[PDB]
Amino acid sequence: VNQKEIEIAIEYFKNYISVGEIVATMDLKARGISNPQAVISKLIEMGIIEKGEGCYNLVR
Repeated sequence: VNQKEIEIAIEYFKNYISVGEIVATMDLKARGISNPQAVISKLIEMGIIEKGEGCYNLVR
């Protein structure tokens, strides 16, 4: 996973806070991330976000 893409995704979730999975995928693709699922999964590992039921939430 590319580090610039990680930073792009972190800034996205910092702004949106709680995002449905399909929206997040489309929005990250628009921001130039060809494989958002890999970047999302990395952010979950890092503890930046966590998954609900089809939603991603920024950890406070």
